[PDB]
Amino acid sequence: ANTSAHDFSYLKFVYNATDTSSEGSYDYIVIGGGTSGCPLAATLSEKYKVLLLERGTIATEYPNTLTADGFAYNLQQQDDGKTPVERFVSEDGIDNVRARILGGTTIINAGVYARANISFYSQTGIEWDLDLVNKTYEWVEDAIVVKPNNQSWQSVIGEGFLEAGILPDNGFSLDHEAGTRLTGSTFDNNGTRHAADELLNKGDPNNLLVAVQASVEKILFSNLSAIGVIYTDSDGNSHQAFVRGNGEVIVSAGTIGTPQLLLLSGVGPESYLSSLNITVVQPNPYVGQFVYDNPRNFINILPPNPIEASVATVLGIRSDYYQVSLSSLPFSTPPFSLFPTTSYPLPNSTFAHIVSQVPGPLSHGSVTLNSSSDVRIAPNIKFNYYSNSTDLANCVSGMKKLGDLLRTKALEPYKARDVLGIDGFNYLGVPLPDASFETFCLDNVASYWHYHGGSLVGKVLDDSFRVMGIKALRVVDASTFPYEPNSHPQGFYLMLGRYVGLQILQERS
Ligand SMILES: Cc1cc2nc3c(=O)[nH]c(=O)nc-3n(C[C@H](O)[C@H](O)[C@H](O)COP(=O)(O)OP(=O)(O)OC[C@H]3O[C@@H](n4cnc5c(N)ncnc54)[C@H](O)[C@@H]3O)c2cc1C
Ligand SMILES: *[C@@H]1O[C@H](CO)[C@@H](O[C@@H]2O[C@H](CO)[C@@H](O)[C@H](O)[C@H]2NC(C)=O)[C@H](O)[C@H]1NC(C)=O
Ligand SMILES: *[C@@H]1O[C@H](CO)[C@@H](O[C@@H]2O[C@H](CO)[C@@H](O)[C@H](O)[C@H]2NC(C)=O)[C@H](O)[C@H]1NC(C)=O
Ligand SMILES: *[C@@H]1O[C@H](CO)[C@@H](O)[C@H](O)[C@H]1NC(C)=O
Ligand SMILES: *[C@@H]1O[C@H](CO)[C@@H](O)[C@H](O)[C@H]1NC(C)=O
Ligand SMILES: *[C@@H]1O[C@H](CO)[C@@H](O)[C@H](O)[C@H]1NC(C)=O
Ligand SMILES: OCc1ccccc1
Repeated sequence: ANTSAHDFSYLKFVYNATDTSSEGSYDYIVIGGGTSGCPLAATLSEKYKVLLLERGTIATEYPNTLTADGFAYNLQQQDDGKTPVERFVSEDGIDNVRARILGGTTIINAGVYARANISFYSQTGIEWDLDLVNKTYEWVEDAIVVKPNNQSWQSVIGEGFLEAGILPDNGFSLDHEAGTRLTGSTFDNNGTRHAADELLNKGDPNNLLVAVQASVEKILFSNLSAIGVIYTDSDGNSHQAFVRGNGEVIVSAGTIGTPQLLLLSGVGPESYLSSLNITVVQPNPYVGQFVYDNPRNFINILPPNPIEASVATVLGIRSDYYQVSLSSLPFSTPPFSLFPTTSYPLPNSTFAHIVSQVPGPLSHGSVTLNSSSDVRIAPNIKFNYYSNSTDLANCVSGMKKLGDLLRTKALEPYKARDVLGIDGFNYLGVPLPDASFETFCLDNVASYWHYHGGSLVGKVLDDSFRVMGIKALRVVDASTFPYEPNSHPQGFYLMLGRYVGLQILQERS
């Protein structure tokens, strides 16, 4: 793609759920207009009538989502129930965020684009059409992805990774490969955000109807088949929508949304649903189970001279750790989730946020219901950070190479004092301390935001993403896989939306 404004042509078929029919009928119903939901609804609309339902509002109502400068603002903003960012604290005690807006998480993310690790396709066991996967990537890339310009700090970090030994230089590539590279960005060179909601423009306007502020409460069932959905609007009125012959309901509500909805619909572990007075429709002990979040571990350096704020574009990739940095302006209001707690020091000037990601992870928790009736009340979530010791070992290696990174001649001009050690840097929060690095990771863990699981392929779904037992029901979002496709997963899930959509249209033909 090239540099342009955010395309809002799709708004002609966007309605508030208050202005939709009491009893609707469509060929396909997609729940959650997010990273996978938006391309899925658009792909299916090329031949059949599609309803896309979204609990959040349209992005124009919150303009700071549409720029690179306003990334922190959305996290800084108070969660009133209507805002595009929803705040939650996991049972682990770590602050986190999720999207509540048309376009989904792509509207509020750091904008880093990357294609999946090629080994991911083979290790899943699913028989992927590799040629179609690549064409789908190109389809996403020609719409919302650009080659980023040179950024002073990002180029410093890129030069630092190579000096630290993360080899080789891959140059500009979208592929998740070992070494250092400039990757793709969904922020354009003009600073305009380009997200999943723009892929709705690529679907047929006569077939697709998008309903914002549509709080999907329950999936309806009748051999067991999914017949439709119940969703409530701004006014509180219940609506019903149903699928036609050979049509399907697909759940794209996310890692948190999808398992919560499935459990509310009576699809989950038997004894658990019975303990909540929910009529069990389909027993499956894996709904809400196996929920993962990759650990973020970080250091903040405060350079003596001001540095230009930048979007994350240059990645340092190894098998056991994924590394990147983001330079930011200072703030008096803390951006929620960026740091694990609100009890955290505020930056006095422009700072560099330098992070490392643990692959997997092998540590897992669950999504469980807090309310047995209301979908608007957020479910309980636990990740069990570093419950597995291999994840802690992978952090140790990552902190060591971040240590190596600070020792580079590339990052040398950003030291406050001209001293041999890395204490020459000024730090916001906790600096780098073999047993000493274990404690640093356990105490100063943040969420990388790349959480996945809850409705796994091979546990809840088959190899074609259909929920086991139930006919005419599928799940396409981040809840589907137990491990990461790459360091930054949006690119995979944007592709996955169209991919499954194209597979469904193949079946019908
Ligand atoms: C702050 C942040 C920064 C990130 N940075 C990057 C990055 O730089 N690069 C990258 O590749 N990835 C990044 N990620 C991770 C990545 O964006 C997500 O893992 C991914 O987009 C999840 O997509 P999804 O489709 O599964 O869920 P979403 O995109 O969230 O889609 C789900 C949609 O369903 C809606 N919904 C939920 N329940 C219901 C319901 N009952 N009825 C109707 N609608 C419902 C939600 O409001 C949401 O809009 C970031 C994530 C966060 C939070
Ligand atoms: C360059 O950046 C600016 C700001 O991101 C864009 O200005 C927006 O333009 C649309 C109409 O095209 C308006 O609805 C918005 O209100 C503008 N935003 C702001 C913050 O002023 C501009 O479109 C971008 N241009 C290109 C070619 O990418
Ligand atoms: C911004 O805040 C940091 C917070 O610590 C200050 O960094 C310290 O600076 C002194 C020298 O003035 C060092 O002896 C300390 O070791 C630094 N602390 C850490 C944790 O690294 C920094 O000085 C502040 N900025 C300004 C301009 O005063
Ligand atoms: C798919 O894309 C990757 C790079 O993204 C390339 O190396 C590979 O050869 C492609 N495969 C096919 C089957 O087109
Ligand atoms: C890609 O995935 C494989 C497992 O399928 C893993 O061993 C490898 O480390 C990954 N590559 C990178 C560069 O992370
Ligand atoms: C970590 O996960 C692996 C999965 O292969 C498993 O063998 C082991 O039980 C876990 N280890 C710990 C220490 O929890
Ligand atoms: O993934 C890039 C990133 C990491 C941490 C904070 C902001 C952006």
